[PDB]
Amino acid sequence: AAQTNAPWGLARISSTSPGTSTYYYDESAGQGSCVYVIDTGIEASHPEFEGRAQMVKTYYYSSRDGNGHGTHCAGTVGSRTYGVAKKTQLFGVKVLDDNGSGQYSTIIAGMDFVASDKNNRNCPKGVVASLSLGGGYSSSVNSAAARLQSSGVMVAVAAGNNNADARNYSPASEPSVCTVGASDRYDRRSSFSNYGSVLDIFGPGTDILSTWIGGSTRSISGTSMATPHVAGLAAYLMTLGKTTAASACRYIADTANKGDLSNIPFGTVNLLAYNNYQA
Repeated sequence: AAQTNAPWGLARISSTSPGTSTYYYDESAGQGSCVYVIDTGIEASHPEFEGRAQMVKTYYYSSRDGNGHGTHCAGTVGSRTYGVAKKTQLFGVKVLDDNGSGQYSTIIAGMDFVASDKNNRNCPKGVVASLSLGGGYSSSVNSAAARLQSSGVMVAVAAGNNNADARNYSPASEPSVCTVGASDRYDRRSSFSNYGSVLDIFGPGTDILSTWIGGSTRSISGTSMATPHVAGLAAYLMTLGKTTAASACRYIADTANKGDLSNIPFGTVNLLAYNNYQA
């Protein structure tokens, strides 16, 4: 399948080269997979989600996304126009308030929630969790992400936006999950992207167009935007039977575009998420 005039990041993940604008992907499109977006919520009524999004948990007075960040990330996973996996099921878990903040204890509870809640959902092709969030190093936060991964969920986490080594941030620094840095449309490391040995992969993160609240769209930047590209890619590949939740991060690294990014520090992987789709 071909989507013309796609967001540059979608085009990038199905291309051997930067500078194109058509997204190519197998029409299965993540059907039968599930992606949890652990964030500020999802505006599930947005036409771009086509009924495939729902809120399953909140820790606040509402499950509404009063911020936009979670809706934007969910749109990159699975919206019809802005999403990687355009037929996945999206599940929202609101661990962040409408200012985008959340206590680590709430974030931990949300991760343990997903590990259990997937047993209440139909996801025959597999389960992914996207965590476009983080803070300072916490062994408890990392352990929660490790448990979620161990339970059979492909966990993708943002590396962080500090232009620093991700070893000092959580859940970015948990080794067993998929830690995602950000790149721009010219295949440069995004100026804000964290780096380091713990990164597994880069995805598009500068000037990413996606859904926003109020039934709108906008373009924003962050490792928060790169992470859902990888989460959606995992769901897409799992639907295709190419990999499993336990091995999808490694498979994405194995099949990535290699050596194409600039300003990657010595010791950080030079790997850009790629679906290897041959139309």
